[PDB]
Amino acid sequence: MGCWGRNRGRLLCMLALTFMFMVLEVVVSRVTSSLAMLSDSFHMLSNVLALVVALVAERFARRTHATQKNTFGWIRAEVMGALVNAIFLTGLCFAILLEAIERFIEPHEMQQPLVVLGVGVAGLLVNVLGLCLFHHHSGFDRAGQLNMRGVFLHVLGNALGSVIVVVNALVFYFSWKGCSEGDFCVNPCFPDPCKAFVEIINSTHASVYEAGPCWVLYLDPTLCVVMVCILLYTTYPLLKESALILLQTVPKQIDIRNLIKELRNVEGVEEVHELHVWQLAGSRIIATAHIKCEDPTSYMEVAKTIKDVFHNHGIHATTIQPEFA
Amino acid sequence: MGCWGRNRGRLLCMLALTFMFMVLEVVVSRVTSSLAMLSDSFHMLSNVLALVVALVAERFARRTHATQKNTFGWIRAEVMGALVNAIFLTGLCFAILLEAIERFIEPHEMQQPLVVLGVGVAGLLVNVLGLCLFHHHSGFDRAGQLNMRGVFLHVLGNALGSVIVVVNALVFYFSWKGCSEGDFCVNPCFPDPCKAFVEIINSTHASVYEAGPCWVLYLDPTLCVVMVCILLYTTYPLLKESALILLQTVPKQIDIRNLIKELRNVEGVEEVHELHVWQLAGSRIIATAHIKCEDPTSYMEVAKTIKDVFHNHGIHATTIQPEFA
Repeated sequence: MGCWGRNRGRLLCMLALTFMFMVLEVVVSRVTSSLAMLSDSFHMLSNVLALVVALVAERFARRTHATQKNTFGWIRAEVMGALVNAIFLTGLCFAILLEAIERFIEPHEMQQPLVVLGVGVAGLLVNVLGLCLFHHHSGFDRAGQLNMRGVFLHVLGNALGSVIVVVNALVFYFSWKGCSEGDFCVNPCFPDPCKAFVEIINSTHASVYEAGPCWVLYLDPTLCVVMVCILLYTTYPLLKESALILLQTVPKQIDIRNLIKELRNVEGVEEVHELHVWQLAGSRIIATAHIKCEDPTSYMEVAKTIKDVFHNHGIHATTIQPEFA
Repeated sequence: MGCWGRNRGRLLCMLALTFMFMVLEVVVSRVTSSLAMLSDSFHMLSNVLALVVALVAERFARRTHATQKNTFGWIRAEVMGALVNAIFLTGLCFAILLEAIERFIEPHEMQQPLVVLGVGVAGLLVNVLGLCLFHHHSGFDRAGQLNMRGVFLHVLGNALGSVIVVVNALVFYFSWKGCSEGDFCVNPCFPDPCKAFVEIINSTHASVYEAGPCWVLYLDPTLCVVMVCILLYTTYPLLKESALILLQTVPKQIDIRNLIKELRNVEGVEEVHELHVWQLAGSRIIATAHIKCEDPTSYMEVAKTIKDVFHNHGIHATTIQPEFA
């Protein structure tokens, strides 16, 4: 109903900020005519696409009635709306790690500090508005909470790509001697493109710049490996929980060796075969079994006891087949 | 057992070719000392990662016995081994479309034809060895066939990234005048980095090269949009089939309105509620229901008729609950 809301507008104000800050990063990158922020104004186009996947899936997870197309309802839509955002992220912390290994073998000089720093700090205070509207991880059942942990990592992934930038734009502005047009800046780090044009005149004398320090150029790719080893540690408890539900694994709360034992202790029941337990979404566990009873008349209270021994483990969707003989 | 095999070695010879052709694209890109094939020898590192996902999933889909961790077996492992390869591909036909829109706003000249062409044609005859070992789409139930349609598109995705290269390396070698060191090549397409160094002497006379044609530089990014609109048409029938199984949709073969009608026509059965049908993997469909019968003694032949009316739609995993009264 607002920002302080109900999982619908709170994903929707944030698409109304990423879409406007991507405008503010294109307008600045045409007025100053620098074409190196067009490679960072497409950095927040992988954060508009990853807020539509969590917004389409939230529109379908409200149809829990028995459709003719799905007999359970679309309540497992928001379990794999969080499997997609944790595979679209792991295939994005792989394109960072390959782009930040090309900068090792040939470096790249940032040209305009105090304009990059005028957008890095001005973008760090948008992605520390995502990380504060996502309470239960904003320090002031698990069906939709599992979805908005997929778009918590697409905001933690971009409030760490605006601390690499701000710690980079300060090192260049406070320590880099640079190379203006002429007067002995040889760049003995970087391969100089104007190589066959400095041979005309050894100009005046020893006017040594030598581009200042050399270790500075390898600081934007050293930090894009410490950023990658943090997201591939934080996204692994999401890629395990919401992808063992879809494989229909027995939930962690439930042990099989104390259900098949307790079904055989009920009087009248001889044995139990073909027992299945899976988890639909969150705390809705569904269980079925076969039972070979003996008396075809007393199957009115013996079903009440078997319904109870599933009731004392928290599972309610029961179905049993009395194979009479 | 060999290449002509059993889904195990046939995925495994191809990882023993992509790993060796990535060696042949690094050795050439250090002897000629060109650092522009290191950006294409990491093009086949998204085709070693996408042949391990289909090889880990194939090792787990052979455990169809009832584990204590999964009561159904790991037979749905190779249904989402093909959901990952069709989301790792769609998040890779998105990084192409953003890298081939930076080349529109500033072009980029290829430097060495007849070495790129010596690797493009030499890599087109590796990815038309993937597209011929993948019969049922190599023109000379659906459980594992759904997996090796995920790594058919990671080979069709790289036998179309070696026809862009070979149609590009022929246009430069047959039509590009180039710009050698000196003698009036102004590049009136490309922003010339040696701009303040040509002002020394208007050298001899009108010796016009002007870098030859201008439309040639926009031919490697025109074709990486016709390549993207083909993979996002071919991968959509895979991303729909193997992601409506995991949401437990009623299969396309089965209509609900001719099962709940036919259960009520069986004598003795009064009505039917709580009917569920989903698909485990391939042609294994599982169905459960509740039935309010009337006679607690005649539940020995009425179950045989209800087992038949599910048998005449191809589904066999049945479980029914007679709610006697």
